[PDB]
Amino acid sequence: FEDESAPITAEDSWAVISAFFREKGLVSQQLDSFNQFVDYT
Repeated sequence: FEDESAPITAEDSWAVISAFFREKGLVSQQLDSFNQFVDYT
């Protein structure tokens, strides 16, 4: 039924928001900064 090219609605915004937190987390900035520091600086 899906066209695989139809424009997304406001409901798909939450689907887009998901898999972003699943990848980064709420404390992603601190962990990324510390890892980069330890690895390079």
